[PDB]
Amino acid sequence: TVQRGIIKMVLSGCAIIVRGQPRGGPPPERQINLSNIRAGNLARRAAKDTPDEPWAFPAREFLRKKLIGKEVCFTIENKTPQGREYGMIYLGKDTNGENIAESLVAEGLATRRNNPEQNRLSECEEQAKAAKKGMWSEGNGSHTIRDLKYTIENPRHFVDSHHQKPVNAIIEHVRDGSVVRALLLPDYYLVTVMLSGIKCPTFRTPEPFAAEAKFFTESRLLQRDVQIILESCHNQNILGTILHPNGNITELLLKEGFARCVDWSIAVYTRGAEKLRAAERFAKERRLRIWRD
Ligand SMILES: COc1ccc(Cl)cc1S(=O)(=O)Nc1cccn2nc(C)nc12
Repeated sequence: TVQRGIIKMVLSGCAIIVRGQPRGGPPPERQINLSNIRAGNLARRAAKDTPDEPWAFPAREFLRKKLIGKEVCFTIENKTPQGREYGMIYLGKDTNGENIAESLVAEGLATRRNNPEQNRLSECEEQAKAAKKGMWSEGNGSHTIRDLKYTIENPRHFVDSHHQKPVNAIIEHVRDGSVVRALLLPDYYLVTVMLSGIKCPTFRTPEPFAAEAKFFTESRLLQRDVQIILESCHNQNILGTILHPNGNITELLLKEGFARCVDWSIAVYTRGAEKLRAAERFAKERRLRIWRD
């Protein structure tokens, strides 16, 4: 039964989260775990820190550059008693386009856990192995394990150190419409980035337009490559501004009635405090969302 969606995100082990379109509330999300294949677990924390396995980040990044935002179709081969769905995703509008699992195994960024589907995966794995790609390269793959830091040591120094020069980063999670979790590169600091000069509504049951603000920002920036101006800090959080070619998310959120200009932190906004007050004034005059009567 061929189903359809957009890629919301790609996870640890290249299980992919697929979403639909919303119809009164945020979109329905499904987490598909790729059938017949195995990729590494990414780094994670619990009792202790545990690092990236070999080749897990490069696998995640491969499907991320390739898939995020695109329209896929999928098919659910099984549903386990643990509450998980296994299946195959095809990057296109049909079950004969580009099987994403075949891309992984040909790059050597995954492996197999007879029939046409299983034959195609073999043909990919033999090629990858016979061209020394990914995990079939000479070595242990230690150069693919990120030196992942969960906290910045001296934050004021760290921000002062970059002199407001944008830092390439990946936006890994959206807590609410105005605070994100940003993977900074090339040092692999995973940290909390609050948008300088604004505040969206927030999750506790949630304030009006929190879920809407979260979605607005999340569908535009989750698992996208961005640059961040690190402007100041609040505790172990980075006050900053996000750059992307399509626009300024801070300037939009206010302009679209999803945010209010907060007085303290707007002093550190480098891109120009007049524009944030202007876009709020745009929303307020138009009676948009948080400004309705
Ligand atoms: C992946 O895309 C994005 C990344 C970052 C930002 Cl800040 C915006 C976008 S966007 O092009 O998707 N949206 C929009 C762009 C411009 C104006 N509007 N107005 C509405 C209502 N949306 C947009």
